[PDB]
Amino acid sequence: MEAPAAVVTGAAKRIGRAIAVKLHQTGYRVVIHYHNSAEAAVSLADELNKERSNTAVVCQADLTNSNVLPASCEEIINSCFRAFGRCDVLVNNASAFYPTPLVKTVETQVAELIGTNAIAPFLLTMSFAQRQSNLSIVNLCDAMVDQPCMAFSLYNMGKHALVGLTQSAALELAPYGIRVNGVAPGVSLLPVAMGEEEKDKWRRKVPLGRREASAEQIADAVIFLVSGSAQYITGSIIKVDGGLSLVHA
Amino acid sequence: EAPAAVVTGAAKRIGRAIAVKLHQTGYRVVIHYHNSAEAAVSLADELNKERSNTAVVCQADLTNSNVLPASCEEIINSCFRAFGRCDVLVNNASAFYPTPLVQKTVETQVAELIGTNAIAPFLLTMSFAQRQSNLSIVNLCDAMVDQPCMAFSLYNMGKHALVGLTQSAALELAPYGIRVNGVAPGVSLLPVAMGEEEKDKWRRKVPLGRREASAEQIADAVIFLVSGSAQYITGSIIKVDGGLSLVHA
Amino acid sequence: EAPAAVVTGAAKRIGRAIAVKLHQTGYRVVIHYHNSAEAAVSLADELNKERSNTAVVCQADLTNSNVLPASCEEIINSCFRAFGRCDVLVNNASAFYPTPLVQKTVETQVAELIGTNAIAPFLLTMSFAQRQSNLSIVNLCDAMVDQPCMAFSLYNMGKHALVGLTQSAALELAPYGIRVNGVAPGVSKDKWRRKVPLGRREASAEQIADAVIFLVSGSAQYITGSIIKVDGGLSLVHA
Amino acid sequence: EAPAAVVTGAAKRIGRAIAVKLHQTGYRVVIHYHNSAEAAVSLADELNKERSNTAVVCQADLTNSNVLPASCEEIINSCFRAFGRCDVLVNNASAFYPTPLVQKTVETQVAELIGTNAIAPFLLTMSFAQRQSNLSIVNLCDAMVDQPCMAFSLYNMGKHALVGLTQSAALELAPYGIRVNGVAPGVSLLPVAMGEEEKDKWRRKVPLGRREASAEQIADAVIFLVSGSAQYITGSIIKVDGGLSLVHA
Ligand SMILES: NC(=O)c1ccc[n+]([C@@H]2O[C@H](COP(=O)([O-])OP(=O)(O)OC[C@H]3O[C@@H](n4cnc5c(N)ncnc54)[C@H](OP(=O)(O)O)[C@@H]3O)[C@@H](O)[C@H]2O)c1
Ligand SMILES: NC(=O)c1ccc[n+]([C@@H]2O[C@H](COP(=O)([O-])OP(=O)(O)OC[C@H]3O[C@@H](n4cnc5c(N)ncnc54)[C@H](OP(=O)(O)O)[C@@H]3O)[C@@H](O)[C@H]2O)c1
Ligand SMILES: NC(=O)c1ccc[n+]([C@@H]2O[C@H](COP(=O)([O-])OP(=O)(O)OC[C@H]3O[C@@H](n4cnc5c(N)ncnc54)[C@H](OP(=O)(O)O)[C@@H]3O)[C@@H](O)[C@H]2O)c1
Ligand SMILES: NC(=O)c1ccc[n+]([C@@H]2O[C@H](COP(=O)([O-])OP(=O)(O)OC[C@H]3O[C@@H](n4cnc5c(N)ncnc54)[C@H](OP(=O)(O)O)[C@@H]3O)[C@@H](O)[C@H]2O)c1
Ligand SMILES: Nc1nc(N)c2c(n1)[nH]c1ccc(O)cc12
Ligand SMILES: Nc1nc(N)c2c(n1)[nH]c1ccc(O)cc12
Ligand SMILES: Nc1nc(N)c2c(n1)[nH]c1ccc(O)cc12
Ligand SMILES: Nc1nc(N)c2c(n1)[nH]c1ccc(O)cc12
Repeated sequence: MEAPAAVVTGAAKRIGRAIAVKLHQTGYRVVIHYHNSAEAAVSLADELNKERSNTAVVCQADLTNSNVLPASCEEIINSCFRAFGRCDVLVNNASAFYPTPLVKTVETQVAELIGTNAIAPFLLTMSFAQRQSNLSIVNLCDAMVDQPCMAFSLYNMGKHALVGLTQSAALELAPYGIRVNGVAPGVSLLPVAMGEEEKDKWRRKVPLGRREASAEQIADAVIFLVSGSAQYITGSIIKVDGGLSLVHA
Repeated sequence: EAPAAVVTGAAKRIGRAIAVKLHQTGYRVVIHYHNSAEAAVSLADELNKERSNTAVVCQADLTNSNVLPASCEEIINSCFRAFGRCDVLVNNASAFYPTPLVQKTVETQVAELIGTNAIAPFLLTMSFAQRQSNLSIVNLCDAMVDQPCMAFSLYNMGKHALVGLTQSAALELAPYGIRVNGVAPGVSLLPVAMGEEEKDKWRRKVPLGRREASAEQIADAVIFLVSGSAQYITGSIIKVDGGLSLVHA
Repeated sequence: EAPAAVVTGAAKRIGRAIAVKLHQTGYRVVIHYHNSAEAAVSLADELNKERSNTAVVCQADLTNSNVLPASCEEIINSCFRAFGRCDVLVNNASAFYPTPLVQKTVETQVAELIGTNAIAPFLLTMSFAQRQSNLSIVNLCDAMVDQPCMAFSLYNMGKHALVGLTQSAALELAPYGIRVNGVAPGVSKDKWRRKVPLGRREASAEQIADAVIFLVSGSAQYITGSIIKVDGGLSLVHA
Repeated sequence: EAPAAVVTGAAKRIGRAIAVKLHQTGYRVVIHYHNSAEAAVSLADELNKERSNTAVVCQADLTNSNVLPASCEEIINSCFRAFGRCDVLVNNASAFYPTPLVQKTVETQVAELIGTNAIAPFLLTMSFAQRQSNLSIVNLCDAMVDQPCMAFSLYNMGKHALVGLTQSAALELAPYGIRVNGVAPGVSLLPVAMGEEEKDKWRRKVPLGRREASAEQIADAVIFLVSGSAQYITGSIIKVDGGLSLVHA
């Protein structure tokens, strides 16, 4: 009852998994939210519960925008209170990412890219605050939102909307002692299936070490922002990009 | 011979001033409106009295829905039907009201605030580009996006998403010769519902003249960005705020 | 009658295009120069042939030193002595060269880069404001200030300082009806041209000058503390 | 062997807090000071009583002059003379006073405000890099540089120049494995000269707790940036402002 509890969206794999593991290692009980990756979510929960019993549960939800998304987001937050009796930390990590050229239906693309990257964060933030000591929300942003990838307008719109949520929610929730911050990766984990020749093109752009961030390096910034060492920090977005965003064309 | 412009939410206030000033510059205009049919028709009558066959109205709800892409395609189609071309799109229409995080359905609020401020601009941008010189798009942004109104999360999210669209569409549409820029008012025409005491509180905050922007002052920056004097400007957002965004708390 | 403008570094390139376009708009102009006397006088001769006694030149070193305040007071005073008024100040003069962090003295580089790009604009702003119907200052900024050229630390510091001055001066001078804004060129090598999204159009000094003309016009009377990027979209392009 | 840090302006207030927290983390420290000799020596004595031979003082004026490069080289050299290495540089020393545009010589004000806030950090960064594992530089910026205090032009110019240095130095020193970041306080320790009524005016503006940052809160963000938990972070500026910069006029 004395261990704090965290919800991490899109926690089965990659960066969300690293966040969930590092929160667990810091002493949090975790809700591992997932959409399609059930086997991976359950494997992570079983690993964490082997390390300390009754410290991890999974929660499935589609975070695409729809008439039912508010209820789904309320139920993710409720899953943390039902398992652990509290919810101290929300990490909005789940995200759709694919091109939408201006030149799936376009409204499905809107629902997926704006829903996962912005509306679901907003509704999870409402539900988190309504249900409420070091409370905080961390949003996974994008260091490159001002130099965006060609043909990613909806993704980019969603990530800019998430900056606006981070700022608006930081201002409105400060009186409740809820801090709201972001972590903005540059290039972190690349797709397994991406050719090494294409991965290397991206790695060579990064000033600091000519490599992508590990998931753990992203998670380290999340751990800092939820810690007692960040008690005066709200409305801040920490770039974890190895200097990538400083590199001109 | 005369270029043509679409102005969304053009029946009243800033959109009306933009439509008038484009018309005075030589443009044929589509006056888009949602509810303000009498004002839209009155404006078209006034512009047509000055030069015949230079203004038409087009009704559309720009709330997000599965038919919003068709409504946006229809607005651009209405410009081609009336005038045989579409040179300028001004994304001005916008919903604005509070959406507190702590306590219309929330999904209707998402649809209205994110639809009008961000998704409709995106879909109008797609339709504008697909249907294609001095081609340009001007998005009406908000100079106060980083110092937002308490309890305006969804509005602020939509205006941040509009910044993202302005940048992403500038990058992607540059090869087609379409420039995409923004105009960011601070306090301009104050809400019709606001009491006089509250209006004077906001006026006194503005360094340059202790007054709100006129609609015509906002329209002047739109006129610059669509002109031949801006043909190397794309992805830029011009604040028209009298210095308000420079004022600390 | 006619308003008057000071343009620093006005003998060549962007300053010259700004001076010509202000003159064409109906301003009388002070053409400031440091080393380019022949070019400054050639420009003044071209403008005075169009309208008599509407252009003068003014020599000043804008390197920071013990005398830079007096030099900046003289540039503003030159406008008031020639024309009886000073409505517009365009801070265009700039030094540009690399200053690597790892291996002219470095303090000479500070005096040139920080002096010309930031301190002279500050002192000219003070002198302009102290001597005071559509009054404004336009600072020539840099669209790539947040994605800087490798080994250009002092240049980049000076251009960031000039953003700070634009904002601080906009705030402090708004009560005097003086607007303060910036224009931020991108590129004004074929390598650089190929990266520009609007690169089908040639970058020109006239395009920068067009943004300056907008900002000093009545069409910008509510605009202060704004920096207009004129970069063809270059600052949007990722590495 | 213990790493070593230089902290400028470290005799009192935030610089002392940074020196203390670096010492508690296991660094040997150079306590730079200008006028505060008694406070600097009293701090070095306290740190040396905790662990012998872990703190020294170094006096220097960081006003700009033709000698400033030699002074900055000497500060870095004092860390190597004492400790055999120099792992961290914290640029904290800063002059802060108004310089009204409309009415010390102005050139003295330039030398002090631009010297301490920008040129000395630049020259110390050059000396730090030239003299060269987890190497990093942390610059103390200002969260309110875009909403500045009235009549502080030179101070604001100096802090904007420091942001430029942070980004330029991050790009250029990344290949040498030197990270360069910033910490941007909003309101922390209020000026000693300020009356309680004026201090309370500022405190009431801060969303998160209606109070200024403690010196330790600022030092916490510095400790994070120099730590292994920030190995991929360079060119980032962490606001530590309690949401103050999000508050509109
Ligand atoms: N990787 C990078 O280089 C990078 C760069 C910049 C920003 N970021 C940001 O960092 C965060 C993590 O990145 P990442 O690469 O680890 O993410 P990712 O692998 O692309 O996606 C994370 C998870 O999001 C969940 N998700 C996707 N669509 C969803 C939906 N409709 N409903 C619910 N959940 C859904 C998925 O869960 P299931 O697998 O369970 O279906 C997926 O595993 C994201 O916010 C991303 O934008 C990453
Ligand atoms: N006024 C300011 O101080 C200020 C400040 C910052 C930014 N801005 C921006 O500048 C632009 C103009 O501002 P304004 O105050 O003139 O705007 P406004 O009066 O609030 O709204 C403009 C028009 O938007 C239309 N609109 C609202 N909901 C809509 C929907 N669901 N579908 C279609 N149209 C809809 C309305 O058309 P009908 O009347 O026909 O229904 C309305 O007349 C907006 O983008 C605004 O965000 C304004
Ligand atoms: N060119 C670009 O692509 C570009 C890009 C970004 C920003 N900008 C900005 O746009 C503005 C104009 O650019 P530009 O390329 O036309 O500038 P420029 O040719 O490099 O220099 C303009 C003038 O500055 C004056 N100047 C230089 N050092 C001086 C000193 N110590 N004292 C007095 N005057 C001095 C010179 O006048 P004299 O010849 O009389 O000695 C010079 O002709 C600058 O502020 C620049 O930073 C330009
Ligand atoms: N306090 C805040 O609320 C706040 C807000 C925003 C940003 N910051 C930034 O955070 C840092 C620490 O702030 P603070 O309030 O603790 O600073 P501070 O007390 O105003 O100044 C720190 C030290 O700077 C040194 N300094 C001043 N002029 C100098 C010179 N000419 N040569 C060498 N050193 C000089 C002084 O050393 P001596 O005492 O030995 O003479 C002084 O103790 C500063 O960079 C500041 O700009 C602070
Ligand atoms: N959800 C999600 N997944 C990703 N793989 C990226 C992403 N968001 N943003 C990215 C930006 C750059 C990149 O290389 C990858 C990503
Ligand atoms: N559609 C729309 N209408 C408004 N009246 C404002 C708006 N957007 N943004 C505003 C920001 C400030 C303000 O005083 C008013 C507004
Ligand atoms: N005074 C001055 N002169 C220049 N040529 C540039 C400059 N400032 N900034 C530049 C940025 C890019 C570039 O290609 C050129 C410049
Ligand atoms: N060197 C220095 N000392 C200070 N006391 C402040 C400062 N810089 N910046 C500040 C910004 C706000 C404030 O209340 C105080 C300060």
